[PDB]
Amino acid sequence: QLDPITQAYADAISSRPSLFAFPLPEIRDGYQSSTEFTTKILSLPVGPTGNVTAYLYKPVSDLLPVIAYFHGGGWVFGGPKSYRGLITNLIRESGAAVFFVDYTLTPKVAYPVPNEQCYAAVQWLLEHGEKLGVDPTNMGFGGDSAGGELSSSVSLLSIKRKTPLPKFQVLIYPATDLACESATFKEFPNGPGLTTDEIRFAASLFTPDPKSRLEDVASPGRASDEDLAKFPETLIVVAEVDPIRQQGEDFGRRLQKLGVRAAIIRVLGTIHGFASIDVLSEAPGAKATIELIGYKFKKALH
Amino acid sequence: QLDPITQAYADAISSRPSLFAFPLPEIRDGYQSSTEFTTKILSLPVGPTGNVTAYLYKPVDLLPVIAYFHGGGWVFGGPKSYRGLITNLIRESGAAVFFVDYTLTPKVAYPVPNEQCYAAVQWLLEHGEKLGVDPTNMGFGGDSAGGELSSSVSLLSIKRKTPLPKFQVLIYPATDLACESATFKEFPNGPGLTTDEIRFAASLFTPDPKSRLEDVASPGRASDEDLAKFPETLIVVAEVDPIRQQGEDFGRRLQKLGVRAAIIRVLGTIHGFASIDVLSEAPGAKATIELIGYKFKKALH
Ligand SMILES: COCCOCCOCCOc1ccc(C(C)(C)CC(C)(C)C)cc1
Repeated sequence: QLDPITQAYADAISSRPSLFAFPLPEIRDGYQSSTEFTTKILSLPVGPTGNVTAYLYKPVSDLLPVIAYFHGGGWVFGGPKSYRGLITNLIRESGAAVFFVDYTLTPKVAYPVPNEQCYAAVQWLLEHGEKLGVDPTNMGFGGDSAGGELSSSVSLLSIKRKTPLPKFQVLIYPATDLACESATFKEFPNGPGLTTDEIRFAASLFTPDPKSRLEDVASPGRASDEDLAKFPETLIVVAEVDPIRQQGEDFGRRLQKLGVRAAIIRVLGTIHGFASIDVLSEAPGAKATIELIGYKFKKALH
Repeated sequence: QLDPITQAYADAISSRPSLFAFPLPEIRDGYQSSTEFTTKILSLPVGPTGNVTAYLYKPVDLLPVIAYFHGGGWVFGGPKSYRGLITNLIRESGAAVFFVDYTLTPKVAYPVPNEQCYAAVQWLLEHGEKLGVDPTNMGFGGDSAGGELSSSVSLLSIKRKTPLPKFQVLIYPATDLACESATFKEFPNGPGLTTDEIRFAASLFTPDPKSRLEDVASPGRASDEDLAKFPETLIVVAEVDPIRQQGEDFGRRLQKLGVRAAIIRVLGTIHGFASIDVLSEAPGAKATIELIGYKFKKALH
């Protein structure tokens, strides 16, 4: 069922204790190990905590299109280092700038603070982007896993507050419903790459109050028909062997029914994380869909 | 379950009788109704009938070239009905397309279309350079019945030790003409392609069920040793499609045998989405059509 490269990776980490457990490391972001880009480090004096860290990445040589990217890692891990591979791929394929939001990780904060940090950073980009050489009117959203929850959350908050939506949104195996368990939870309870236990752990740090999980801002899969019908055109990519697979597909079908242009693609033989884990990302299906994502940002953002 | 555009297409034709029935339409290929590429009509003195017609399309040193084998149940299709997909492929891939206009059933039957396609490829390999294309940078593409033909030509290349393409794309392919698979039961008349249409096509192409067991007819049933030598392959499949299982199983089989094989399922769409003009503009269809072209572009150099 799994392709050899993905199977080899799964075998190599079956031996590893899960990192989603106490005590948490104090380093939450690190490198996993040809396209060049510039980096501007931004401390934005905005949002619930008074600061949001953002990195603006631009390809080398009028206004560049820009992808606001919200990284995954279960709201506990990740940052510019661990996502360097995906950011590079996005920049190589899309030709766009990447606005990478380095929001505060759990449990230093909890829902809805990372959501509002991401939302506030986007509002800043909208106002000041032109001065950094990007075109805020040509904006994409991207997010993977927990970042997919954040991407769709920020979209929903934009709809609620009547602030600009991106032209195009990509959700990669997104978490869309933190409250309910879906069919694939049962099908792949610890099926490699992501286990039901890791999911519960991440959800307990990000939304310690289970009642929070029912809110549409936490779980955009539970948003109203009226709000979701206003979503930007969206591409959803899911891994086949993945407890969280059902959430993305159901969310996409829901967008389709409501008249949003939404494409949904299932990649066979791969697992959660294939877009950001270097080893997984070189397998045929993963590699193909990663360049599709970048290619589709290139086509949508002009 | 289907996206609005695809659902509307399915509804608009739900009252129409299947075209896979007698009497057959007298036109077997027509426009669904070029300035982006040139067209050269080639009469190749090859194959069991002594002729194979091929169209060489070139976009605006040597061009990469995609040998394309069209679908239509072996009974229908040709350059006219595939004008939209070919146009898309050329735009997105930037490659030339060698479109094999093989003889349709039942004027001929298996294995003549297979052998026509194989022989047209051998001609391209020998003469491509003088046509301004690079035979060492070749792709295979095929949809549905054409996916049977594409994987059949690959299998024949291996058996006969002739050059393989660098990259192969199978779009909702038929890979096994002998067996009914799980999705036959799940979508027996699920729109776009029905189980009756499947058995109808097979009755003209392979009237003798024993032919269907042959690996050349059904590459999904080829030996491990042959399949392990397949070129790098991307398989794209529609979700609501009786034949969905065949493409997915074939890909899993290539993956296990150590061939680099990607398999992608497009949700909310049906058989034929890559060549039917209306279906091809829906989000999922459109994305995967550009994916296909885009990956030919990246693979062919
Ligand atoms: C009159 O002009 C019509 C020609 O265009 C129709 C064909 O193009 C769309 C593809 O439709 C099909 C439908 C069925 C099939 C077959 C029957 C080959 C599927 C199979 C082998 C799984 C039975 C192939 C293509």
